[PDB]
Amino acid sequence: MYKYITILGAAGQIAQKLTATLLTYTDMHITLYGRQLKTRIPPEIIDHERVTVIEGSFQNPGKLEQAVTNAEVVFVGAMESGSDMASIVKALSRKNIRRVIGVSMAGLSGEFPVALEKWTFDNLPISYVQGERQARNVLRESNLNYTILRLTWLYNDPEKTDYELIPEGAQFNDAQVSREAVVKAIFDILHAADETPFHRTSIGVGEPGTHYDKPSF
Ligand SMILES: [Cl-]
Ligand SMILES: [Cl-]
Repeated sequence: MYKYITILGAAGQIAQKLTATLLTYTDMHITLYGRQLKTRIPPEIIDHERVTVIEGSFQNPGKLEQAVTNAEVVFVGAMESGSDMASIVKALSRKNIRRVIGVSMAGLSGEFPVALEKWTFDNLPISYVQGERQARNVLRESNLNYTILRLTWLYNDPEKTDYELIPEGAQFNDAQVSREAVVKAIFDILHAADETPFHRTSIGVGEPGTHYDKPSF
């Protein structure tokens, strides 16, 4: 049971959907951190008593530390940069924050089958992939109680909420997953009475039955 969550990268699509879900279905107090949030996130999200908005970048240690002070859990919406992750890990360290859920990309560990892997890496900038590797590495090298969610290709569909969790090392065959399904998985992890399965683990999140060579239309 967590009451106070800080969402880093709060303007991202999954982060905004998570925020709405937490406001609608929990009594959690939410702190949103990111650039220009009061302008980038809509009113139905930030105009709630249980929402606190703090504007700043990951290169703003003062504001970042403010945002995570007394957080019981921290959600990192984007693990795109080694430097940014190091700043995040340092801020958490200084504020004695232990629990972190972060979103990364599936495929970095060679877990996709051949066709899906080739399509994936021909459709992402190299710099994006490299930054994701570095961010992952920084978090894994920390002493945080982290859960990394390795997401396959994202799309939006309110009717598609099914997910499965793919353990580290297992072949990851799902070519897509909806952002709504990922949000349900995050919600479910936040509500896990026994956190053991998520303690310093890296878990794939995919839509069951999407064993394709590339994501669908
Ligand atoms: Cl953001
Ligand atoms: Cl997203």
